Amino acid sequence: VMKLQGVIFDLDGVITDTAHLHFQAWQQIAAEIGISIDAQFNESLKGISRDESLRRILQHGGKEGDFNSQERAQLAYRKNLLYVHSLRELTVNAVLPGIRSLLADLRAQQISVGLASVSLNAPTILAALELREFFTFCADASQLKNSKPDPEIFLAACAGLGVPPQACIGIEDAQAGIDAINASGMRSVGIGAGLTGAQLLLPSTESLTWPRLSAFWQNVAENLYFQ
Amino acid sequence: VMKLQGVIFDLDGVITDTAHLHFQAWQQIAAEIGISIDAQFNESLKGISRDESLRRILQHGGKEGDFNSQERAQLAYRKNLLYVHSLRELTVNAVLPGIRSLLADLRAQQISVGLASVSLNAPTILAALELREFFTFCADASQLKNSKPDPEIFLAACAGLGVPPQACIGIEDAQAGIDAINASGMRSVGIGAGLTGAQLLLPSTESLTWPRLSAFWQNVAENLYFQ
Ligand SMILES: [Cl-]
Ligand SMILES: [Cl-]
Ligand SMILES: [Cl-]
Ligand SMILES: [Cl-]
Ligand SMILES: [Mg+2]
Ligand SMILES: [Mg+2]
Ligand SMILES: [Mg+2]
Ligand SMILES: [Mg+2]
Ligand SMILES: [Mg+2]
Repeated sequence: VMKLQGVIFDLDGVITDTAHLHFQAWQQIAAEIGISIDAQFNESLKGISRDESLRRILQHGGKEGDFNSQERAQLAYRKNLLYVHSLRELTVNAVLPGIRSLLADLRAQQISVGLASVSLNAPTILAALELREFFTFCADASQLKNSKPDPEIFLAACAGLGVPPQACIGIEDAQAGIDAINASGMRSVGIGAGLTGAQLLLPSTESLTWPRLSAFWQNVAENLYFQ
Repeated sequence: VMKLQGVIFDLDGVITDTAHLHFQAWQQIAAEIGISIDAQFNESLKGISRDESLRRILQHGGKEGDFNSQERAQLAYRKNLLYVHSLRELTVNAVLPGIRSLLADLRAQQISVGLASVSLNAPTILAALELREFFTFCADASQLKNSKPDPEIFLAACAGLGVPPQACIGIEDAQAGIDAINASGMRSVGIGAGLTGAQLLLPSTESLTWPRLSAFWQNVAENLYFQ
């Protein structure tokens, strides 16, 4: 059996959820220019670029004509600033169920732990969650050329851990993330119903335990022709 | 470097294209009940169940009321019969470019070749294309419980070849197929722009050569920690 050398984690939707904080920042910037948006409006911002998100908010309040590209840039700066402050305010209680105990178990088993997050705010987030001590290496999102589903960020995490991708498990909650893990050569674990292409599919982070990951590893890593 | 033990092929969209033949069979059965459909109508049959495909044809001609479920079953039987006859009429020229030369090369290299097709007509098809002699094992689609993206059909092909999935390359043209290959533990090769999650993505079957597959294998199978 090939030895498991690393377990590499996506951040959003696996370690913690940042979606509500993104919306709350947009809602605050909107309110500061006299526009009311709600969680129902936030569906219109789901999977949308930063510039188009702001434009949709402006359209919603009939205010596209009141801001040029430079002034919109200033609104976007403030929105991001408020968002990052909210990340620094996260507590240990924002970690998803099962995650802290799994990280503790991996470290007790001397398994190296990687982070493959595309967020430039990842270190700020892990610090707030009080989880930095569990990670061996975190990929640098500021150096990323292609986001998921390109395997780059996962390949970067593996290289940082100093091991080949096939000696690692990757954990994701999104299809583009599963696709990126698969394309990199890593063994894929998905969190959430509906994901396809995962070698191990779990319904939530609570199902994510060391004994389960270890059993999964022993199953997929075995090769009669290496006995 | 782990030894490459098998290359496993999807049938439709990789070895040959059956889409036009499916449409031509539907068009003939439609004509036999006085209904004219064209290739433009065939978009409405794309990714549709057999029963709903027939119902849409009947609706198109205003004839839903003229056939009960048993009579529709008789129309479906004839459509399938015409379709299967057309498969038996396929010639060597229906094989996609690059495929026959690749199969010849794999066999010269003593690499076992598998088929992972969900079609019950696969053996009829390979016989017509004069390709049976290149295949070591073909998975039995009549025993299949879950179709792609479930990895079952690829796992069945690997088991039939007597080797673990990770010692095999799988080749697919569809996203559900790539997902199935990935979930099985096999190394994935995709044919067609737009596919995600493939370890090697090629634009067409013409790009699919032994030297390329071999270079791909040597790259992904290497592990410093096995030297
Ligand atoms: Cl992330
Ligand atoms: Cl998703
Ligand atoms: Cl097929
Ligand atoms: Cl597809
Ligand atoms: Mg995520
Ligand atoms: Mg704090
Ligand atoms: Mg296909
Ligand atoms: Mg013939
Ligand atoms: Mg894989």
